Amino acid sequence: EGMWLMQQLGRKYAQMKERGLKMKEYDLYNPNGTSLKDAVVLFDGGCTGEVVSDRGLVLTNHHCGYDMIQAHSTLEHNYLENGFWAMREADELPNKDISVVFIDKIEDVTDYVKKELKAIKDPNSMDYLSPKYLQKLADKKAGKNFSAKNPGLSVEIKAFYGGNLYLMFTKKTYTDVRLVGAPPSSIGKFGADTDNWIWPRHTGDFSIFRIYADKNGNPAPYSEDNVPLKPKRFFNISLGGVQENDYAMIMGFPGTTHRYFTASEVDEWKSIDNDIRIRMRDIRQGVMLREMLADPQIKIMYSAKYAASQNAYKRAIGANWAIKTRGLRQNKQAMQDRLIAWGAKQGTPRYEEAVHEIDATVAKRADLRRRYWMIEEGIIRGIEFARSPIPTEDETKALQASARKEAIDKIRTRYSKFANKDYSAEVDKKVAVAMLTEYLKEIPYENLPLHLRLVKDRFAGDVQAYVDDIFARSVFGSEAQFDAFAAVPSVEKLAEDPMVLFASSVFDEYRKLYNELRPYDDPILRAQRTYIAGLLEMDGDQDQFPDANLTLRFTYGQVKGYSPRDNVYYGHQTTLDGVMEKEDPDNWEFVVDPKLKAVYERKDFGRYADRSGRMPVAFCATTHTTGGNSGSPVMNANGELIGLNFDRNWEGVGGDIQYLADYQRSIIVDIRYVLLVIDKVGGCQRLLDEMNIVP
Amino acid sequence: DEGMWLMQQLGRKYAQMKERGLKMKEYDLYNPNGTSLKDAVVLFDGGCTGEVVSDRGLVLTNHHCGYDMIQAHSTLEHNYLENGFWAMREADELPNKDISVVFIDKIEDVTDYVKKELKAIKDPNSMDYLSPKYLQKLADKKAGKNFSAKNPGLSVEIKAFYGGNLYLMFTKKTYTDVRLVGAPPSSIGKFGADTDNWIWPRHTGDFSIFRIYADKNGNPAPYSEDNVPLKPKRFFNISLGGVQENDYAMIMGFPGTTHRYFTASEVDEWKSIDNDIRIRMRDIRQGVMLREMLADPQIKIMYSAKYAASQNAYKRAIGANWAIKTRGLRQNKQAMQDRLIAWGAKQGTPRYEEAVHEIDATVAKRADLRRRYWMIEEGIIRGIEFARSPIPTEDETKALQDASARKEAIDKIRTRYSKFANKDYSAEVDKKVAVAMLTEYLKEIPYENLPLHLRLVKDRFAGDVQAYVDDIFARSVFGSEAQFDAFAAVPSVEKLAEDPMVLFASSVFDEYRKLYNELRPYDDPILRAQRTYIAGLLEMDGDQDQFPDANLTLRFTYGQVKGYSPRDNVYYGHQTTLDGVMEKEDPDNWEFVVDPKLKAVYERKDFGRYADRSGRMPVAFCATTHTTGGNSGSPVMNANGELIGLNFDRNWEGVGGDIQYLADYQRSIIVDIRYVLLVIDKVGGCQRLLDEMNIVP
Ligand SMILES: CC1(S(=O)(=O)N2CCC=C(F)C2)CC1
Ligand SMILES: CC1(S(=O)(=O)N2CCC=C(F)C2)CC1
Ligand SMILES: [Cl-]
Ligand SMILES: [Cl-]
Ligand SMILES: [Cl-]
Repeated sequence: EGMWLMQQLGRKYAQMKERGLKMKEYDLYNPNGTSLKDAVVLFDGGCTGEVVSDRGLVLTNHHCGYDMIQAHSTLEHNYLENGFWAMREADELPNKDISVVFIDKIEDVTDYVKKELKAIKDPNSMDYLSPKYLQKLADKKAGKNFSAKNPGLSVEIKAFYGGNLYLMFTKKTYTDVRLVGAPPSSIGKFGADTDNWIWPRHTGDFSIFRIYADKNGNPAPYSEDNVPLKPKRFFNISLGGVQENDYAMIMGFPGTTHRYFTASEVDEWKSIDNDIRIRMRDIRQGVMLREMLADPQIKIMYSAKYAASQNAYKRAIGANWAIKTRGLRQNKQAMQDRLIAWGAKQGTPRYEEAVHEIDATVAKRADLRRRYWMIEEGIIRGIEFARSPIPTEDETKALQASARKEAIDKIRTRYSKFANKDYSAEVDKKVAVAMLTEYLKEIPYENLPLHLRLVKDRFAGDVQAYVDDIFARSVFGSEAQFDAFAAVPSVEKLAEDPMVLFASSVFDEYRKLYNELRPYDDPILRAQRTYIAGLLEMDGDQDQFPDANLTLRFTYGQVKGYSPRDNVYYGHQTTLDGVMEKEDPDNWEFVVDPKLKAVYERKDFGRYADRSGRMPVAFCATTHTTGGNSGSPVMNANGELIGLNFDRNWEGVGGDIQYLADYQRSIIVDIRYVLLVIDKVGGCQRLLDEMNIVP
Repeated sequence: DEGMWLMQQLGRKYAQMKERGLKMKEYDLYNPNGTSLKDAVVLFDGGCTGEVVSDRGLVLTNHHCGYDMIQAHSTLEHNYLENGFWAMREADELPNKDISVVFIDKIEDVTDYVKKELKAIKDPNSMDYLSPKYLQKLADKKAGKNFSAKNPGLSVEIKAFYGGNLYLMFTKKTYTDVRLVGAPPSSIGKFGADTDNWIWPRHTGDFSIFRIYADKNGNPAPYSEDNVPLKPKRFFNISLGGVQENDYAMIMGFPGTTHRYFTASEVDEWKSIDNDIRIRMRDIRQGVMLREMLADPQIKIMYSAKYAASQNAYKRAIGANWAIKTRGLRQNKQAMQDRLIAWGAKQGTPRYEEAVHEIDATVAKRADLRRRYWMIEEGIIRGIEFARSPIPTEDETKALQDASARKEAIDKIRTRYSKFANKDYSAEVDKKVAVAMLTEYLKEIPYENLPLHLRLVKDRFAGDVQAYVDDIFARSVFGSEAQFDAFAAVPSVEKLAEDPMVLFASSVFDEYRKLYNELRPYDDPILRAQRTYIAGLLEMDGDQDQFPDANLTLRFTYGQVKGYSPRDNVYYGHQTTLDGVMEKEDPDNWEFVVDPKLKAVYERKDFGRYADRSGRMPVAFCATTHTTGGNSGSPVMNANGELIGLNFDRNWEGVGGDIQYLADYQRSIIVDIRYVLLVIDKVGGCQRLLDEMNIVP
């Protein structure tokens, strides 16, 4: 059920041992010595990775190394669709703007931070959560010249439990991380968008990198003279596999959770955040689908935007299903009622007062938050011409010297980015007409962005006429209209431009709403400090984990399937047979790599097939993961790598508020399938040879 | 494979059924010379199956089986289709016009009789051995002089089995006063609606209740206010013990058609002509309908039923093609014929290999014609609504070219025009469907093979299908109401003879009939060769593990209550529960609305004796029994012959089961009798129905 601090391993070890953990406590996490924790990395600031060899070889997800695979892909060498397999270390490709972070040391600095905070004076100061304040405290504790005296190292203090616990992290950052291997996109992204958040899953979501360092193993930026890093710890790869009920554990960097949400925050998340996103994205996607189906060129241009909009749309449907069916609201209400009853018995009213504060803040910001999500989903992300060019003060105070020509070239560059190869003005007019019709129905005249008042005032409520007029009269309505403006540019024309007035107007309202809503975050945050303090003083930091905050956590559970609906069971493991079942050569998402199809046909599975002779692909577990856990190592009872976490099922997206024991599963790619692809698809024996594989 | 057996075959199957869990005595299930459970099975309304469940002629069948009767008694005041119907006294049970219930009184093997009569051969190619007229003349000869008058209510029928190698005479008792007694609301009776059609897991309460009425002596009689409920020879006991995984289950019913003795060439043809054309043309048709229904809520109202009707056989063809592709249907037919050919060679009898060769040669020879037939049938005859636009008859045309019969001909044409262009017909949607359907048709069928009017696309319109379709509506008398009324005011035969829509409709129907008439002669050689082929198969392996094709006659099937794995890592269990209904609830979707009385029963856990050991309320179960169309409403029996459910469907992974049964995929979808009795009790409040049934603990 939790994403536990490394400090909490001692207090959990007995339960983990009872659940099947066989390895020694300090072999997994040692606060003053080398442990498995030392083989886990924060890959590129978002994902998780793991060192799997004495030469700094790193495994992470395909979707984690995707941008690096794309940056090295050309028409001649398409590594994104064909995969990449460096046959020698010298062929491994460097990547600009990449990093891996090791968590060298972690220390509890709560009493230190709390004593330093006593000098605040203002009781409403948000410095207790300030990265700038906490960094000044971190520097004070580590030393004046710490990073110079210890090169490659850095320190960081973070708040936990709403400001009730502080930890200082000593981090080692490496920035020369080279691409080593990757399967074709047909394996690394088999499900593509259709199987996103879906279990059963048949995706071989992996990519291989290598950490490079100076001659002494110290961090260094890219240099042709850099040598592979020899790390203090790396994972052994297990080929024993997984069985139903086997103990499994994960270490990674989960980003965010909302485990201490009040019932009023769950109602708000449902009725504002989720309902608006679901409603507006359904209108948007519905118009895009009609147009993509009727024009193959519109399908080419809008496919990525349609898919990108569907991602959080699906997430919201999954989250709303949990709120409706799993009693998320009720369990938060039972949590706060229990604390309020305990606080009454103790004579301490501050907990009930803190919950009341959160409820009152949520109730007070309701109309503003609704208006914010309405403009964000409806216009800011719903209508493409909302992001059309807005002339800067420097650009207008240049049009009215040959600085007119420089201003027009800056505006033209922005206009070409807006109206690009994938932009259709006709599709955008249709999307805007349906999105604005819904927006104008939900937001009243007095609350409208100033230009949208023209729908009622100038166009007699004709949204189609208003949108037609924007394009017919705007200098950004067509290339010919822009070139006619660029030939005779007047600031007066730009000041009255219907598209510029629309774009400026909707961005004014969006910022006015954001700035009005920001002050409401602080009272909730301060009240959460008292609320979480109350929950911990009552039931303890034992069965209630601190919210995820992009810091190193461990989670444990078992390899186990689940029943999604009545009379249906999804088992714990997928096989290569499921990939072949899903094959569709006329659907880009489900095309099967010919080399992999041949391996399956010839049953050339080597030492990677299971006891039944079937080739495993992926498995699922009752571990508690969220975003940030992509690429996380999955370990055996002995701490051996059995897979890489790459997703979680949709029935568990509400797991960031309330973990769902009977539905929530981590979707992991089986390490045996990883090695099978490296071996039989990539032919990269050198990678297999440098890993320590156990029978 | 795992058959639909003749009642005659129960004797030689009994030992296997007993070993599979059957506990009842052989003759208690079927006895040719006495009362048996077979006597409680009926052919409900000529298509479905039913079963007598009380000593007062109460009958259970499916909701989709009694649907037309429930609809005929429904008005905007007493809507029985939407709210259900529960007659609180026998006098309140509603009579139904044109309904029937057929009992199978006796069944007799008349093979030697028919085969001896057939020896009086005028031609060895005579198809009389399969002729309903010929076999009826033989049936009447055996039964006697005016049998129907001497034995009222009774009738006799001879049917061919095993391709003409076995004949059975059936003595049938027909009752035509069958009254509606009870029915759940449509929200239960068709819970899945079209979404869950052919789907397992399934949560549908597919049942309806009727009653057989007869004269004072229990003899068949048409509706009369003086008719009294039938006291039957035999009725089923209802079991409340339920079902468990692996339990023995059996069904009796009237499966309609199977193709178990198809050659590999017939499976290839079924796939590449029948199924591929139906899939291709229906996808074009449905695609255009969907775009129009989504853009106009009034077009959704008008085209919803046509869209759903087209999707039905479309989905079935997708499921059938999946089995051909994944379950080795072709290969198993090839292995069947290769094995017979090898055995025939060893015996010195070449007639079996010659018979298979005949079938293959006929299939290869009719390929282009059959492709052209399915192309015009799926593409135009079904695909385009103005293909069924009015065509003036020879006598209608004649009446227009000097009497008061001109106004009679115009009123007949107007009546047909109003039926074509009705409240659900949109000329704009039809022009769009026709433009896409004809574009595909013209791409597949060459100029020399086109219906004569479709040649105008190339000749007169320079290949512009949109212009050709636009011209048909712009110039036709049936293109709009105003165009028709202008014709009706000044009707000339010359105008009708040149009408572009009339010429299109006539032209496509000419080609459709020319193709049908050319293809008909090819059925006979295949049929005659199948007589030799099935004779060989039976002489080689026996009528023991190869059942005769279904032909709308009484059959039994047995298996077990068992689920299956549809795909990797997914298991569908053997039983659905009331929780699955509540999980599927969607108040803003007519298909998944949950009846308020039922939702509260679930909330209250008011399940009585109808819940399982764990306290869960069962809804439906599935079994490895071999069923097909005609088996809707079939009784499902226990090891003891007690009613445990009613068959109402089969899963799509098993639609290829009519050619080859699929042990690991094919399941009969049955509504649990405990859920039937729960709905009668807690939703209908009809205690009198529960009281007249014999329910066992
Ligand atoms: C809309 C759904 S989905 O498309 O299955 N979806 C999958 C991806 C993520 C989710 F959260 C949900 C039925 C719930
Ligand atoms: C995509 C499919 S289907 O075509 O909707 N299916 C529906 C039920 C009847 C069938 F025969 C097939 C599931 C296979
Ligand atoms: Cl290291
Ligand atoms: Cl012979
Ligand atoms: Cl099978």
